[PDB]
Amino acid sequence: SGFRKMAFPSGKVEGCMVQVTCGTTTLNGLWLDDVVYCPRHVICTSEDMLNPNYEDLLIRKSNHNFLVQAGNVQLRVIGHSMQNCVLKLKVDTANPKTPKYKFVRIQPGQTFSVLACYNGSPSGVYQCAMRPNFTIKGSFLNGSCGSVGFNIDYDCVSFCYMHHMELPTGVHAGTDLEGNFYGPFVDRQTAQAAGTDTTITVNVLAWLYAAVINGDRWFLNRFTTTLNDFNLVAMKYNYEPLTQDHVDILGPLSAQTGIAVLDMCASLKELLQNGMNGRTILGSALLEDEFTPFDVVRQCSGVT
Amino acid sequence: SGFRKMAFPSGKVEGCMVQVTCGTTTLNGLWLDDVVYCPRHVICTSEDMLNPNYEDLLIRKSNHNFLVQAGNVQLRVIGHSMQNCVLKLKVDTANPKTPKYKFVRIQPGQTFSVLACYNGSPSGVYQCAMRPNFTIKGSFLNGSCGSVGFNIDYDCVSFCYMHHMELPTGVHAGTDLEGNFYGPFVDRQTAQAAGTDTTITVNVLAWLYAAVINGDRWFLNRFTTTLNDFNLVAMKYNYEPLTQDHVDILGPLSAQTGIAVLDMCASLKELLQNGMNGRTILGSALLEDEFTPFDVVRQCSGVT
Ligand SMILES: O=C(Nc1ccccc1NS(=O)(=O)c1ccc(F)cc1)[C@@H](O)c1cccnc1
Ligand SMILES: O=C(Nc1ccccc1NS(=O)(=O)c1ccc(F)cc1)[C@@H](O)c1cccnc1
Ligand SMILES: [Cl-]
Ligand SMILES: [Cl-]
Repeated sequence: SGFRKMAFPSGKVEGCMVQVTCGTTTLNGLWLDDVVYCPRHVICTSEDMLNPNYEDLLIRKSNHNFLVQAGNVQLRVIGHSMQNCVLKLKVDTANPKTPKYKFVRIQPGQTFSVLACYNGSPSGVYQCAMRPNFTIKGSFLNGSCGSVGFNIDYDCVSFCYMHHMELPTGVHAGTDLEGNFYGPFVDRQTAQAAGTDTTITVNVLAWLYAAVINGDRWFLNRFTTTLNDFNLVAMKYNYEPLTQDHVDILGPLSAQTGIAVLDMCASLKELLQNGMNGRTILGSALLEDEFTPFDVVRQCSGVT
Repeated sequence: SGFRKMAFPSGKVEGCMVQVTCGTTTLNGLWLDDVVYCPRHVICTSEDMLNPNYEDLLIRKSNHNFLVQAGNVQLRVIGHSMQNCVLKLKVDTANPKTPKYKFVRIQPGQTFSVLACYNGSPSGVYQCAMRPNFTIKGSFLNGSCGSVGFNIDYDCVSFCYMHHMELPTGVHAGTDLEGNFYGPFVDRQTAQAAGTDTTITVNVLAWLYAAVINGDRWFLNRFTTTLNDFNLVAMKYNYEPLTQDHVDILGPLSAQTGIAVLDMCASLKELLQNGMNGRTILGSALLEDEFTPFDVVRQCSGVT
């Protein structure tokens, strides 16, 4: 028993973290095979960030201007290119620590682990969710750009996120490993604001299932509801609309607990309408939405 | 910016996780040099756990009865011994992945990362605090015993905890790496209950400092207080008594924010006496105490 915001073991990703320097800008890069992936704003100074024309800026740069360092050893850059908002530095040595990997573009509501890095060195690992507004609520400082988000399927690392920027509002924006930003964000020093941060309803429900599995069932009531009625309540509280796909995905949790999804929805509806009244669920005084139904099942079954 | 319950990168500890089987009991072991450390209840069946005489139980066991497996390779056990509540299995091969390590017995209130494991395979990593009642609020299932807690100082892993048991109340008990349990817990299937779970006041204060650093200062008031007056309030709310040592340890945080410790204490006093009134601090609706002043400083400065 017990329920924690649990990140994947980060060792396979630590083996890929390198330091990339271009001019006076130092950030993190991901070394997989003979390619180092990093944010393209490595070629900019804080002056260039106001309005950067990256194609023109990249042209004033050559292979020898990109300093890649894996630990204390210097990598030889034999090629460079811009794929959307990431630079791909071809090095002459394949990473001996490259794990089985994939680049996947995750959907909003899905979760992933972040290995926060500075100067190509890992400092910490935490669990995150891609918000419905395509931002993440991470912990990133200056020098953290190039820190990656990932998932692990037994021995295959699915790289899903690369850190690029913090918005003036304190939330984080970044790209997938092909350089495409999640959301409408651009890698420019300009006024950019995130949309409404809605709550991932299916995840809150999965976490109510985890709470019940873990002995916390004070919030369970004698009522039920319908998808349309529950969604009328969800809409008002800025919660994501719950679909039949979400009900289906909650099936394994519903089966293990013996609680129908619409019954759990009625409990959620009363928690929204009445609050927690000073009580906690899984040691939390608010409704947690950064655990997918897959995360709950994995944690409550010991998936290694 | 951003503030997360951030665990240490777990790679150095993944390289040490092995599977230990004795009879039909399978748990995790820590392989450092030519020694595998694991909980001694590996020699018990669920029948023995009612009242185990471990010396007598260990005597009916020989080196060949301890099956150690590092990944898919079998380790040869050439010696075995009982140190308090841990078995130390001498193997014929030193772990090539042994990092610089120490065994440290942490103090209540201090934090550490746990690499939860099943069958010698890591499944997740999360941050924890040793509660003032010597329990931990972890996420551990059957098969997780032998999962370790650690801290990292640049390249040295300080192993501080080994998981042994879950109490009937859902919290977790375990030992340091010398086999000594934290608290009054014994490795026996008997009625054991934890004491009062008090709140780590210095950690709540460090987290209020992190909140302020990260732009959240709604809770900051025009009042101050004294150590004795603040402690009168802390006592009633089952908060740990705040000492001058705690004030000193909060010095670096107090200096960076320009907020005196006793001023932060007065804000804490009003948060205890009045509640959060539906507001959040660092996305949390309760006072977080699982971040030491060192954790806040490290996270807010990027210690790798
Ligand atoms: O976004 C950051 N800073 C920042 C905050 C707010 C406005 C502007 C900047 N920096 S900037 O204009 O140079 C820039 C813009 C877009 C981009 F993709 C990278 C850099 C960046 O230094 C950072 C720090 C902390 C955690 N993550 C990222
Ligand atoms: O403590 C556990 N189970 C349990 C729960 C409650 C009462 C008894 C037992 N198990 S027992 O009597 O066999 C035992 C007792 C002491 C001990 F150190 C190891 C095993 C153990 O299987 C476990 C599971 C889940 C997460 N951590 C540990
Ligand atoms: Cl820059
Ligand atoms: Cl057992």
